[PDB]
Amino acid sequence: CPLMVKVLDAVRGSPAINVAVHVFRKAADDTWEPFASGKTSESGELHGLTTEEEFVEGIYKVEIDTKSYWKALGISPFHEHAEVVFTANDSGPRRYTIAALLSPYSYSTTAVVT
Amino acid sequence: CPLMVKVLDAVRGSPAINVAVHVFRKAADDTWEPFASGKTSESGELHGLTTEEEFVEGIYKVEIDTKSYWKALGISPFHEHAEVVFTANDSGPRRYTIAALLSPYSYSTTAVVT
Amino acid sequence: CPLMVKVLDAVRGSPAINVAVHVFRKAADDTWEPFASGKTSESGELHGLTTEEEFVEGIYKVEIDTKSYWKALGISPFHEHAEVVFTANDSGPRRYTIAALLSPYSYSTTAVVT
Amino acid sequence: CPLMVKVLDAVRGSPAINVAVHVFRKAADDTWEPFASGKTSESGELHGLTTEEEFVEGIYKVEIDTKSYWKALGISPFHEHAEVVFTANDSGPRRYTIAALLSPYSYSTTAVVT
Ligand SMILES: O=C(O)c1ccccc1Nc1cccc(C(F)(F)F)c1
Ligand SMILES: O=C(O)c1ccccc1Nc1cccc(C(F)(F)F)c1
Repeated sequence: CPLMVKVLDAVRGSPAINVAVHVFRKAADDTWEPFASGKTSESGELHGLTTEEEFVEGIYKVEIDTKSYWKALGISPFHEHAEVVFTANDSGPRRYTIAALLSPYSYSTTAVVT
Repeated sequence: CPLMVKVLDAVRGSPAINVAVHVFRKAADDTWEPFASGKTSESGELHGLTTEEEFVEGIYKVEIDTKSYWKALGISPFHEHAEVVFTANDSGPRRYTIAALLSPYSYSTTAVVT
Repeated sequence: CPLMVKVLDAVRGSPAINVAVHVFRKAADDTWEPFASGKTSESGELHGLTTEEEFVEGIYKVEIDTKSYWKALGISPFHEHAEVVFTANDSGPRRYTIAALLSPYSYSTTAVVT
Repeated sequence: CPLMVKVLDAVRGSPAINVAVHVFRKAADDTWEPFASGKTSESGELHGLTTEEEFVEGIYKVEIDTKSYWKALGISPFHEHAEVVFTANDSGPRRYTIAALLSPYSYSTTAVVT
């Protein structure tokens, strides 16, 4: 899997478990087409969203449903969700780890590309 | 002004000057309508995007053109841009400061609501 | 004032008010000598820690009492406190803003130097 | 190993490899006694610093030599190093992952405790 998402909880000091993640790919008409989706595991990870065959060059949007996550904790979050938009494989296939660190009013995101 | 954006550069240790910021508001048909735009000042700040009369409850998207910013520095960035999506004034008018700290492969964003 | 500290709360989406901040300077014998201290205001800011006459080149440590801050909110924090260690004015006097964004198990810190 | 350190590079979008890490434990006389040290691997990770037998309750300081790391990249960093100070095993043995995300003028740190 060339696309992995990892999500952490900065309030509890633990992985953000069962966070919904939706991935979209920009279509020719500049629309976001659904690409893959999943929920993070107990380790706050989501693997197996794609295959390198299917993961072609393009602009992808990784949307993390942070709102639902905090609501389930009884916390009222600021953001509707966290989005990470990036061009991928523009120079051939690469492995992308998109990480997010969550707090009710803040998130940090980083990408490790190899 | 009930909405202010501040953008900092984590690589140079300075405000991110002249970063284009586009603000949209979700329309009834679930589309993003253009709302306000501008460029950050020499202090990395963007004020006067709205008025509290015009700033009604709704879901707003603040889009920060980070890609152009790094390209201008000769650095190749990961993200197409940074987006902050949030519901505003759902409980009456508030002052929102949306801050972003930028790095080529990472960004952190926080909201200070008062 | 050539040294300012700003502290924000990522859980409440507000400035971190009344956070104790202690600044030290490395002495010849490699010990931390007390330099300045204070508490953040209602805006999460702490100014007037020094004067540019007194603020000479050296290694300074800004210590932020985050533990007390979270305890006062009834939250159990991970860190004893946050420390920022940096060499200052090594190239003549500059204005330093040290900012920190706090969460129970995490903190981000940036410097804006001008 | 109950203590793991992971360090990432926000400028290159990769793990921060070969970063020196020194861990200290607060002694009875309130002095920092050397506890363990190592360098991060190609994956930006440092494991095997201790054993759960040796990792007793106490206040520990994890110091990350960020300055040397950036200097080797020809970048001049703001911080001397990044320090993470925390009380550990105060409620019995736990596994601690201390993560840091680095930029020349900024770092973020989080702890995942299990
Ligand atoms: O901790 C992981 O295992 C991790 C994995 C991939 C990328 C980043 C990772 N950690 C981390 C540590 C601090 C801050 C952030 C960020 F906010 F950028 F997502 C991520
Ligand atoms: O530094 C400011 O003046 C600031 C203003 C409003 C909100 C946050 C601010 N500072 C700050 C300091 C560290 C990290 C971040 C964040 F990444 F969240 F944007 C923001």
